[PDB]
Amino acid sequence: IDINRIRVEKGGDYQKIAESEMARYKGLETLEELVKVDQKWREDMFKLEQSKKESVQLKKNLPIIEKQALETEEVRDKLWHKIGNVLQPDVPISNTEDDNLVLRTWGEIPDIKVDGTPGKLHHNEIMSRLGFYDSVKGAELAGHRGYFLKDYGVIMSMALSHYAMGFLLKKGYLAIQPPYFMKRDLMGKAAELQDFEETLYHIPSDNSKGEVDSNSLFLIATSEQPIAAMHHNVTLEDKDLPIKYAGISTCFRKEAGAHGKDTWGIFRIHQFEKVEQFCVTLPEDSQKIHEEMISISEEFYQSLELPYRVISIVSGALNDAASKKYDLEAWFPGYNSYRELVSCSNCTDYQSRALECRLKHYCHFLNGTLCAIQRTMCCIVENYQTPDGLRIPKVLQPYMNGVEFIPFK
Ligand SMILES: Nc1ncnc2c1ncn2[C@@H]1O[C@H](COS(=O)(=O)NC(=O)[C@@H](N)CO)[C@@H](O)[C@H]1O
Ligand SMILES: [Mg+2]
Repeated sequence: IDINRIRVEKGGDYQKIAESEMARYKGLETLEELVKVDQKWREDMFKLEQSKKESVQLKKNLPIIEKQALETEEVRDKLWHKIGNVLQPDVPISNTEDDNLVLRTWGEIPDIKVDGTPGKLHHNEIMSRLGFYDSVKGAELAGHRGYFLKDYGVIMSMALSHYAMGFLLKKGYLAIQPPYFMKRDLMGKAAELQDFEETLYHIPSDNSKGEVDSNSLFLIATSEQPIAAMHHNVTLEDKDLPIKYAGISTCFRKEAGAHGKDTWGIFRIHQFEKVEQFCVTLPEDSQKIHEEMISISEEFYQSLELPYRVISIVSGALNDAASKKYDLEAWFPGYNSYRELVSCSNCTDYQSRALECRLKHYCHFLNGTLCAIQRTMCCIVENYQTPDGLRIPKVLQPYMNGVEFIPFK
């Protein structure tokens, strides 16, 4: 009796998905269909268990049950990807970003009142007056948002990368530079569906008529994607992990949904560098490591003396993989606001189950920005500006051969 009535256990999982999907403001539409296909998959699986282990020529009904079950097994698995990860209980339940929960704030806001004068400028106005970047000729060669890095733009970019990578290595992180493009089947298991339409550049195979074949390549939007897919069909023991990765790479993003938004300077671009945190933990250690990864990012920007605030993103705005995401918004005197510099998410076993990173039980994947070089430079520039030039943060001065100040060209 209770054996068949164990459907309470299966119905209890559908309840947790329903509560999370409602908090994501997804309307529980894809969920109601997944419940029906799951039963029909259980109906087809029970028929496929017709072992026939003992003059019946039923050997023709066996291929009919196998292929028909796979036709519904792929339809059922295609829906389990559209369902978002179950949110954690302390996630703000709201559909607008104006309800993002501010957790803590560090640093006093500077006295710069951006008005277009040399004493208070926007990041693009300072960097263009310092010969940092070239967007006129960069857009001529690569289209909108294209740019060159020049002079101390390259020097500060290299200095900030060394200080960022060294920051994680001193905390026991493992340095890693991944491939900058991935194949279709691997990228599909690491990136959301919206990433393909909005973000990922597509390099199709020759003579494929531009279609997405199995040999299609996609440039990485972050080192999170190749480092996550790096654990494909990998089993790890409790003695092997936790693993902390210090990823560094260039990032390619189409920004197709950010049309017209932030097009001056190098705040939002198609190509940028980023030093990344990626951690593989036990399910028990996931929440403890998530708070560690965000405090490491807090510590990094405290040493840059950039005021910031750490907020928790609302439920209706999260990606499908995040069970909870923390954002570090640093102070930009130009925009007179806090602007996003670091995202730190606890994805639990969303991608690891897709990638079959077994421990059925799976590992928990977490990712977090440490420093997006190009955008952090925009924040450094707006805070360390003077009417006579740019000041260099003390932590970066050793990496720049000792320079303390840069005058306007
Ligand atoms: N188009 C862009 N141009 C410049 N910097 C960007 C761009 N897109 C994102 N960034 C920077 O990169 C950070 C991380 O981007 S994210 O997609 O939000 N998060 C990730 O990629 C995670 N893997 C954590 O790093 C952002 O907070 C921002 O500082
Ligand atoms: Mg983000």
